[PDB]
Amino acid sequence: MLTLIQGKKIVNHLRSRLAFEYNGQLIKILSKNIVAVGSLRREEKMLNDVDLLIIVPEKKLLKHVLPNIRIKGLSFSVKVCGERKCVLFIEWEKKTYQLDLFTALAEEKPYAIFHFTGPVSYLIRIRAALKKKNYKLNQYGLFKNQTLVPLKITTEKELIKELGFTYRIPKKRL
Repeated sequence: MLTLIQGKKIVNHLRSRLAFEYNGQLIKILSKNIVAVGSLRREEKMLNDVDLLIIVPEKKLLKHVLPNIRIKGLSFSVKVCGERKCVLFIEWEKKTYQLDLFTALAEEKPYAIFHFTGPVSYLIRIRAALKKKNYKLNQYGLFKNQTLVPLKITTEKELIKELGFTYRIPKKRL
């Protein structure tokens, strides 16, 4: 549908035009909390849809960016995807595409980026892998016998060593 260039051009502008409506007020967001997922992180050439990751550093703003969040006067449709995911239908050049954005906590930063950069297949392969050790890896942390355990990392390469795994690339899969 869209090429690597397209998705890059839009997101580049879109991450500088993004904002959210808090308490009725308008609050712009900075690209610092906006990462382009999909062909951009998978190093592909032509995607089918564009994914986007937005991290929030507050235990408030994390859920207050959820009510109203969007661009300034554009053609989009805000719908709910799954349980916690969100999807928007934007229109460009008289065409309509699907935008899937994901908002998470700063503490989940390494967990989320890794999750969205690697192949789902590998992720489960890792899920069970951890269960075998009596561990459940979720986006909110690590569950040990129903006991949630927090993380002590914030880097993509720190998370892998903290987990005891090697960094993988979607390009090769698993």
